[PDB]
Amino acid sequence: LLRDWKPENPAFWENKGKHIARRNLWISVSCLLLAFCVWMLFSAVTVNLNKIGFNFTTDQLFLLTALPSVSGALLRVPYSFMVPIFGGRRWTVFSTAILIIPCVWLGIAVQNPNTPFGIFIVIALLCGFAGANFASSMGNISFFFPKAKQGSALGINGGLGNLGVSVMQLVAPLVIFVPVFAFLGVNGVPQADGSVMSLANAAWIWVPLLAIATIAAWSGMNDIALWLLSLLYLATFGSFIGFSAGFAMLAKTQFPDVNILRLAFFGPFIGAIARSVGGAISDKFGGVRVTLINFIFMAIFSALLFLTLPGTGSGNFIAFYAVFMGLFLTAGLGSGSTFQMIAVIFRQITIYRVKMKGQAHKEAVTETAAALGFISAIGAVGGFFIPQAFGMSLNMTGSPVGAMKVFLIFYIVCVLLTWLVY
Repeated sequence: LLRDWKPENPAFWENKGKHIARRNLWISVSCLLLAFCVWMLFSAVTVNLNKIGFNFTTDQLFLLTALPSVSGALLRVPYSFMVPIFGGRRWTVFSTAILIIPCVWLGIAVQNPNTPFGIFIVIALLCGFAGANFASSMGNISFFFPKAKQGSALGINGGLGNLGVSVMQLVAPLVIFVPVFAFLGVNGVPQADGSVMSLANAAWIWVPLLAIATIAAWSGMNDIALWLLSLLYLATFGSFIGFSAGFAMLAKTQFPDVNILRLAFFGPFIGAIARSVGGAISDKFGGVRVTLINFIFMAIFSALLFLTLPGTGSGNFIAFYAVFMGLFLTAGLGSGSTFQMIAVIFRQITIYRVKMKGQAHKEAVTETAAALGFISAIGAVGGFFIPQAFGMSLNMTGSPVGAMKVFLIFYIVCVLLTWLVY
């Protein structure tokens, strides 16, 4: 617990602040990366479910992937209010450790083929908790920095939490296939290639990780003492997770033959780098300028992607996966850009309007870190919208399309709306 935090006296900073902040940064991402790992597990799990006992409709499966964001976006609200009640140390542990329960429970469900969908829904929701682990970690790493590095720092906390989805999607398809846990009696299905798929392994390698990090949060982590702008973030980040979630599912329903999980990780891994340097690009080379050029690419790829499917064009996958990388890159920058915009928009407002109308560089740095609540809570509604779109289309129709089209009109409408405030 800290008492005398003066981030802003260059000396306090140079000879101290820039040692503790840089430490607490390095723990916050851990407790985040991992949290995103957990949040988006029904990415790869939902795919491989049926290659075991399970036979869930491909509408149920999308839903599974789509369900975390429901509990996640609701929770993203209260989670802002948490650090300020319990602080950076204490909270970052609870909200991290609380995460083992669904993880363990899912390795368990998945090991039991006669286990009904309802249970997965409970689990899916319990995974959405890990999604709210960003309203906090965002509104916490702020008070560790000047307003000078409040930008860069929020960005490195930002774009490495989202590195988490990608890091699991590369890892968790792979550990299914090594008997890491069978010393616990974890069961598996012997595969065609003649190697056991043990799917609990995608849900259990997180456990120890989680624990180590929630123990690191228990050490080196310490404490301290216009609803439209959100609609854009939704557009530019809901696409990141929305496509992170209900994508690999989608590359199954379109190219059932490709071994997707071997390649789906790259999408977010692209889009995570893309969220990041997409604030520095936004500063030292534009800002509002970007978001449009950007949106008018999403729009592009959004439309384009109609071409790469089994029927319309030749069913080309190495086209489908080409384009989705576009869709990540883009959906990536903007989330970092319409986040940074939102931030100084909000810095200005409450620095200016509140202190020039009427300590404002106090009721604003600690207020920006708040208004990040509503924005990201809303901004996570995309990855419910998305996979659930896809699922539903494929249900009542038989294809994407009626999903791909609402997304298309989305970008357009957006590419359009930003012009009106240009």
